[PDB]
Amino acid sequence: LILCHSGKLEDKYIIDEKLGQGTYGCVYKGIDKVTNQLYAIKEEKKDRLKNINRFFQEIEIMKKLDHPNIVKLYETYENDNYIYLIMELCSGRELFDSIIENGSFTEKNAATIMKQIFSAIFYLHSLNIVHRDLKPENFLFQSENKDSLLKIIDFGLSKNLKYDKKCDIWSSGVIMYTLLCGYPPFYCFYENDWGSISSDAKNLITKLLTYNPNERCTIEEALNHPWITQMTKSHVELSSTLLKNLKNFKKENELKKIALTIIAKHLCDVEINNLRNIFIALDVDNSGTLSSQEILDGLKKIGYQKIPPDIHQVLRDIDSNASGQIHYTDFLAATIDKQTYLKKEVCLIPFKFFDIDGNGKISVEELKRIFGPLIDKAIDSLLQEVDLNGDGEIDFHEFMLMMSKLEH
Ligand SMILES: [Ca+2]
Ligand SMILES: [Ca+2]
Ligand SMILES: [Ca+2]
Repeated sequence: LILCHSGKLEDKYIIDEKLGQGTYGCVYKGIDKVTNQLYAIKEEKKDRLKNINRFFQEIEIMKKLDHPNIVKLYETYENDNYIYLIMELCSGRELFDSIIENGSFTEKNAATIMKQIFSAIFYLHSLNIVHRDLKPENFLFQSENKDSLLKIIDFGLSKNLKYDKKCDIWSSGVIMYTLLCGYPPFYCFYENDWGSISSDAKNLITKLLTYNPNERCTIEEALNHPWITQMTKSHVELSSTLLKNLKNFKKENELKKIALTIIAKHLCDVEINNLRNIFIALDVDNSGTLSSQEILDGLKKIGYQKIPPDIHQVLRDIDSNASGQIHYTDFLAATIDKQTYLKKEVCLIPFKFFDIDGNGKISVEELKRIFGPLIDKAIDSLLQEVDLNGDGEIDFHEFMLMMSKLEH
């Protein structure tokens, strides 16, 4: 769902502010002229080929990622001198900012952070991706709120395909050590600030910072370490419409399904952070994806005894999909409620994405790009149901009606 454009960036976005300076170019705050959504825009100067090759390597990696702790990539632009990434806008709050102010984290609060970092590494490694550059500067809190999740915001040195995995593990140990005592390691040495920190924490740090890569613990081992399990131990409460929406998602038309996915991608950390929190609570192996078993066990834990046949059908649909699991954004798309999304300002977001040339109408050529043969069948069915004009295209009024109709 991540398209590349060749037009002028500034035709779609207002550049509202410069946010900072990266190694390969600046980052700006951008505002979509039509939807008024805010993004971070990462500018990468195509000055040298070694760098240019990194830029596209990063783009190909980021297209694969969908995780609560990983920054979203929405689209890209490219001209002669630059490549631009249109990305999720986070806060400017760095991981160690509170240490500058208040000192070292408590172990409970440090564990909350480490669980998120470990989960992201696990997710990446499970995709056969190594980050290779997990320095503290590559993280940002998604918002200024104290409840904010942490996000990895840069994948410039990441590689799709180990000694590399062990380096990611090592990097996480450096961060953990710093969170707990307020200074970096080697500038495992437990001294005046460590006299009060738990033996569980020391043991984990010891496993993460093992000098010989081959004796270093795996990401699975870190996640299952007593320090993580004990300190972050907490019960899950479904929303009132969650299961209804979940079982209904599959029967929606293909355009509405994509629209909900785009909407979910924009609201995940605010309007629907309830659903995000439910996803995370259900994902007990912290893999960033849900198996049918996680959902079943989760429901049983909640109090459901005899699972209704229509929920069993959802479970089987998950088992039998592309992989046997449901991704983070797909779960959000399937659970989000019309009370949240059925608003012109929200629905305009996916409409503007579909309406590539900004015509005000979605054409067949645009749908052909959107739907990745029998794809022509789907487009035909779509237009038969949605094009109440007969003009062969979908305008915003027709789109809003499609989003609001109850009949499958
Ligand atoms: Ca999982
Ligand atoms: Ca158009
Ligand atoms: Ca029409």
